Amino acid sequence: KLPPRVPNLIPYVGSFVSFAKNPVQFIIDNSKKYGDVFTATILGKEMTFLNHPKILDTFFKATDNELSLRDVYRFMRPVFGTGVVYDADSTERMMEQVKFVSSGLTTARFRVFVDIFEDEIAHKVKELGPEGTVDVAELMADLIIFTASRCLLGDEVRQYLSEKNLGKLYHDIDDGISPLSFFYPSLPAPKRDKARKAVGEIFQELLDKRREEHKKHPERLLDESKMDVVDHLLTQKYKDGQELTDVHRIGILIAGLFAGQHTSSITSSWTLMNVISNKKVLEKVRKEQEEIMGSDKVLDYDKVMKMDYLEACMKEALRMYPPLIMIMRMARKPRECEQYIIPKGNILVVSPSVAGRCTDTYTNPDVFDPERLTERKEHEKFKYGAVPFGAGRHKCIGENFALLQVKSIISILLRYFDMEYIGKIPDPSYTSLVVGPSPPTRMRYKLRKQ
Ligand SMILES: CC[C@@H]([C@H](C)O)n1ncn(-c2ccc(N3CCN(c4ccc(OC[C@@H]5CO[C@@](Cn6cncn6)(c6ccc(F)cc6F)C5)cc4)CC3)cc2)c1=O
Ligand code: HEM
Ligand SMILES: [Ca+2]
Ligand SMILES: [Ca+2]
Repeated sequence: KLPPRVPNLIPYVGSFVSFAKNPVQFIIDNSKKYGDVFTATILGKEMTFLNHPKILDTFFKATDNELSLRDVYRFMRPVFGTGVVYDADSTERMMEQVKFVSSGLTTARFRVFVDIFEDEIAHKVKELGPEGTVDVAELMADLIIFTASRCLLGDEVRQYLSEKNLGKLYHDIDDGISPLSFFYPSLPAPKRDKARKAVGEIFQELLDKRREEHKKHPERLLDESKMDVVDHLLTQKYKDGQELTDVHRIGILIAGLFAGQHTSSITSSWTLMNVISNKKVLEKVRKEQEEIMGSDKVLDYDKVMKMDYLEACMKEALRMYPPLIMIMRMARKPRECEQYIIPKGNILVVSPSVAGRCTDTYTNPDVFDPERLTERKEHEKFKYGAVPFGAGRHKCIGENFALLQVKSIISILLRYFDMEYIGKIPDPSYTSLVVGPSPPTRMRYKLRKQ
């Protein structure tokens, strides 16, 4: 029959209050009370939490006409744009648009991306000086504004960042997104909308300029190392032959940038903080760096590909502090889950955060221990033991780019600086759509070469 329910505090509002304090502890506590599968009413939505790795196969492999992503993420429409990704006309159109972004994330582009990271960090160290203190979360966000933008859109974007305040516009859009919008997609957000329109105008101009650059220098279209997402959007069509609109191209780029920034800056923050705060982990990370770097003075792709221990450190931060804490779908048909049937219209929920603290999978889950993955392989105990990037048909298409960006940034920063974190590693703050550490996140730095 139906899964057990979390008793409602009030009708309609349901369990919103305990939920919004800490959605992760809400799921944990209620798992303990009600088991692997339970339902809560939350601001009018029937939400059915799936809380053990064991049962997740049917969730991750269902077709979009059974478990719809578009029904639950459509709320992002005022950020991304009408007709884009989860507001696309169909599952099919969404998948095609996602492929246009994946199409600028090639090996050839990754070799160039390393150079971009080196270049932006070198600019940034001029601000930072020989020593100081800096907020970790801000530093990473600031770096990734410039790196993600240039990686996805090309170098032509940088003059807008440097001269037309584009980075402030991003913040205006992105602080304009409340997680509450998931329940109330029509919440007014006029500052967000003003900024989104401004970025729209700038990106329209970037498209217009690229078009005539394609005329002046069509060889660009033949060089895989110089082809970016803007180039692919300007020269591709849907499979059925329908051309894209410039409004669709703008929205895809904004969606791509949004994806390319927040989850990465947050992950590089939690990763760096935990690395520099743990003497044994820092030793190993630096020993690995010194071996891979050898006599060379700058990074390249092949070097990053060898940073296995640093990668493990990132995965361990992803276990502990996954930035997307809830993966959702709407049930378009009733769904069997173990002994239960989950009603049509219910929203099924999987939490990477809950999974990462599951003590059936992880021993001492509150401890940052990259060796739990590299030596003890604790993630491998279940097919869905670790799902920070999703799984199945909708698994993150950005995973390798995020790995590259975060490993590269943390590698280059280490090369430049000794760094120590000030204070206790914070708790996550659940006030934002993409979850990051509670501010402030400060560290001291000092340059390693006079
Ligand atoms: C602050 C007021 C406060 C008051 C005081 O209570 N409050 N306090 C607490 N709560 C509260 C807390 C939690 C919630 N829930 C938490 C879960 N939320 C949620 C839903 C969907 C999300 O999906 C984002 C999609 C998936 O993938 C992305 C991202 N991405 C993928 N890779 C890289 N980036 C993506 C994909 C493709 C693209 F191309 C682009 C993209 F971006 C976008 C993320 C999060 C909603 C419900 C609700 C309310 C409050 O309301
Ligand atoms: C550490 C960084 C990141 C994490 C933790 C992350 C996590 C996720 C997760 C969980 C999903 C699955 C959402 C769902 O099934 O409901 C996802 C989907 C996606 N991510 Fe990421 N992501 C990261 C970086 C990126 C980057 C860099 C990009 C692009 C440049 C990107 C683009 C996407 C896209 C386009 C999807 C949609 C796939 C689909 O619906 O078919 N992500 N990511
Ligand atoms: Ca409650
Ligand atoms: Ca779960």
